[PDB]
Amino acid sequence: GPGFDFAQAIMKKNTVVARTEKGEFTMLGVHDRVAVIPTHASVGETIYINDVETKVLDACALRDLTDTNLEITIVKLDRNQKFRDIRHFLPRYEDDYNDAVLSVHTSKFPNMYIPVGQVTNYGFLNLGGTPTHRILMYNFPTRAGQCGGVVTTTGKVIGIHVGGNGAQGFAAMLLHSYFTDTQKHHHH
Amino acid sequence: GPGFDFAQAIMKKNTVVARTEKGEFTMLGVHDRVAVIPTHASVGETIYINDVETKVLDACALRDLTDTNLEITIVKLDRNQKFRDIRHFLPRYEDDYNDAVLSVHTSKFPNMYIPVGQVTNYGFLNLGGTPTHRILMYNFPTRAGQCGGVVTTTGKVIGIHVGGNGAQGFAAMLLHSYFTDTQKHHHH
Ligand SMILES: *[C@@H](CC(=O)OCC)[C@H](C[C@@H]1CCNC1=O)NC(=O)[C@H](Cc1ccccc1)NC(=O)OCc1ccccc1
Ligand SMILES: *[C@@H](CC(=O)OCC)[C@H](C[C@@H]1CCNC1=O)NC(=O)[C@H](Cc1ccccc1)NC(=O)OCc1ccccc1
Repeated sequence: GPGFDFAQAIMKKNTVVARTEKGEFTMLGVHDRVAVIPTHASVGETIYINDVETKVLDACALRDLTDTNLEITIVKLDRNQKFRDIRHFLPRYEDDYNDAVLSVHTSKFPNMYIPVGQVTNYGFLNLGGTPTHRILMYNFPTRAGQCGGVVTTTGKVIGIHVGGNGAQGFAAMLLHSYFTDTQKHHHH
Repeated sequence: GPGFDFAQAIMKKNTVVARTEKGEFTMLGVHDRVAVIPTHASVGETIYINDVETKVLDACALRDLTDTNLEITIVKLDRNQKFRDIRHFLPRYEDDYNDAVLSVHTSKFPNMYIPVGQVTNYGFLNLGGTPTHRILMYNFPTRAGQCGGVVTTTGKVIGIHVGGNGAQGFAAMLLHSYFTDTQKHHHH
């Protein structure tokens, strides 16, 4: 059955409530002070984390080599506590999955779990008017208030919720290589 | 940890979406064509069950011997399918419980699970102006849309959600003897 225990352990140690000009989002912390949030949350230079105003030291809105929105923004936060490192739970590659759970952590829903069933590598999505790539789809009627929600199976954190049409929900993929230590250049 | 599997098996086989003049409620089916719903759903002589209009053959608004609201209404429904008999999962007596789950099945939330933690035998509640008895309390900020939601621990179905003040949630108890086959008299 659905990996509720795994979902709950991720929610407990690795989510915070984030709030921007656009409202509240579930926020998954990945390692150190690095977390993710859907790009359309429109992150600025400060953000509320569990109602504490917090400096955004870095924010990268991911796009692929076709210059198309992936709907993931990676943020680095000025806070004291480090997130438990969960990069080993991120999938290496695109894939399809069985029996996933969607978990939400907002002020309205501090702890909620939704089995969304089978998750398919969907690809292209016109996301409320923005072309977007690398989308996962599940047949569940997801709602406003669930963006940022964490999509897991047992042992894998696979995406964060970003959209729905009333019948399906859509998550942006998380891939291991989004977060590898690496060597870089000028990005803003 | 929380008995998510048990909660899910109850939701799968024993809940329907019920809709009255007051809106949608999670509805737990108990045995045969007998189900429960919070009294303030204000059940009439027909009700929608999964959007199918359905005759209410009987509705009993439970009150205790002090003539006080228990907030449970037991209904008998004119439908073809029998509910799986779950009376053996109902507690015999009032009690306190650990690590409970609150499960909701409405159109907006067809399948949602919320760990509400410790559940205490609370007693008297002024429920939005109606004196009410035999209430369970959990420290979780429950919301509109969750009434009727099923409160379980592993192996026990213990109540249905009926109220909250923004910080706590309140469920009406379910006791085994509410549903025993019995011999009766004139009740309307
Ligand atoms: C999540 C964000 C939100 O509600 O707004 C501020 C918190 C929301 C979830 C979505 C709404 C209906 N059902 C759902 O599962 N996502 C969106 O509204 C999304 C735009 C957005 C905004 C902020 C952050 C991330 C994304 N737009 C959307 O879902 O449009 C509907 C759609 C989707 C796919 C195909 C066609 C139409
Ligand atoms: C559930 C019913 C509802 O939303 O209305 C139509 C579907 C709702 C849940 C409650 C609302 C805020 N947080 C919650 O967990 N219950 C009530 O609103 C309840 C009256 C009612 C109506 C229909 C069916 C059952 C019960 N009233 C209520 O909760 O009042 C607030 C309160 C509670 C306890 C002490 C003080 C004040």
